[PDB]
Amino acid sequence: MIKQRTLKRIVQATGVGLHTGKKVTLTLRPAPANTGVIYRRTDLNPPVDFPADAKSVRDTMLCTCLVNEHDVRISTVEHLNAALAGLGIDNIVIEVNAPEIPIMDGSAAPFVYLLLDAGIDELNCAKKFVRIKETVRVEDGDKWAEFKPYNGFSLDFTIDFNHPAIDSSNQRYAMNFSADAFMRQISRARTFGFMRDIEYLQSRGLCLGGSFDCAIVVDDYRVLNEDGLRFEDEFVRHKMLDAIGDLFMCGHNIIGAFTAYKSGHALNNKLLQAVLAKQEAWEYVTFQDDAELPLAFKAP
Ligand SMILES: C[C@@H](O)[C@H](NC(=O)c1ccc(C#CC#Cc2ccc(N)cc2)cc1)C(=O)NO
Ligand SMILES: [Zn+2]
Repeated sequence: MIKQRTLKRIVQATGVGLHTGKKVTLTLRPAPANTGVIYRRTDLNPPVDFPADAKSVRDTMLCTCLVNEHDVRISTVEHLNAALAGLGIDNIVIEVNAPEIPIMDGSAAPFVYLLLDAGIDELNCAKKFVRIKETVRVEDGDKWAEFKPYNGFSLDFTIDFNHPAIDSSNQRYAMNFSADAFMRQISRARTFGFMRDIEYLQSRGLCLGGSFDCAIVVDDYRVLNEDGLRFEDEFVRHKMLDAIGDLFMCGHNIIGAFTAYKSGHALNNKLLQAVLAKQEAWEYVTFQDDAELPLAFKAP
């Protein structure tokens, strides 16, 4: 039987929050079967839980956030969420003593190492996958995202960049998901932003944790970071990282074919909710036989 996974041990790390510019302490904790992914703010007292749920997502100006019944938020969850998906973590409690997850280097890679530190513990309970049964498509102008039936997990992402620093040769990325493929091809791709916009935000007391150490920054013409890009197509790779984090907001790995054009957080979430809302368009599947498990979802 393919089993659910959690952490072996409690681990913690520290890093600046993109919004506040303050030091945030991140604590990752093991959790029992079926409890899922729970984000928790411990700056608030009493602390507040935010179960990762498609319906609870909001696409904020910076990154994304989860909200509770009272519109209290926890922000910047998507990069860590992508790492959870990558390593197949099903149940976990994620605590921060702040309103946001630390931005780290702008990618998911630092969370990969943190999760490795915590170890993977298999629980005696079947891991549930969301298998796509019908083609489901959502749109927003010329933008669209869709899921199609497919025995595995593929992502086909096209971005509609018009910036001098992004060549047409790097407008699209497509991959067969797997823990190894996520870790090596995707996890190190950093988020990015436009310097003038960031300047404005900081002039308004926002995005205070922003720095060259946590993002690719371009002006009108070029990448400003001294060392340049980690990949020639780092921008689109990060947008796929973001797609993986968005889709994992349901707390389950998906068996299907993901394809999107000019998609973002809002549209990715719109697709996720559209699929889950349509009873006929999907079903939970488990694998009592480990052999039946598709290639993409094998352990690292
Ligand atoms: C790409 C988007 O989808 C989205 N990214 C963000 O919204 C985002 C917003 C701002 C920054 C930044 C910065 C900075 C700085 C800086 C550099 C140098 C100096 N001297 C001073 C400040 C980075 C990402 C995302 O990835 N969601 O998952
Ligand atoms: Zn991102």
